[PDB]
Amino acid sequence: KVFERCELARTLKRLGMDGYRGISLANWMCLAKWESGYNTRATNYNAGDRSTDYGIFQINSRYWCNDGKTPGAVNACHLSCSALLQDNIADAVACAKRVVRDPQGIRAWIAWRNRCQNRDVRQYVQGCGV
Repeated sequence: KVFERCELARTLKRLGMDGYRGISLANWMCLAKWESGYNTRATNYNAGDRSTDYGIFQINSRYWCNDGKTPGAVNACHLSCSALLQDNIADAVACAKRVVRDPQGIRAWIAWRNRCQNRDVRQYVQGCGV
């Protein structure tokens, strides 16, 4: 499923993301935007370390979800990576929350640093009623 901007904003808000561990909705929207273009089926294989990024938040197989094919990987969100490829984002949201509970917080995603950190991310939630 490829979400439309405001549709995703409300979907994330209903799921408890607005201010989760101090992270605004606009930040989560900027993250999903640059990670997958709001596409729940987005995937990216990393040939160098044999891991894969799954879903709308592009969560990595090495530490967060299990796909059975990543060397010495763990499954911190205790989910099948397949759960991160559903149209329904509840599981991906729970896993995204699991990721930010770590010390780095939203900074866990280097793309957030590159395109969202210290940026005007207002435009992502404007007019979405959130």
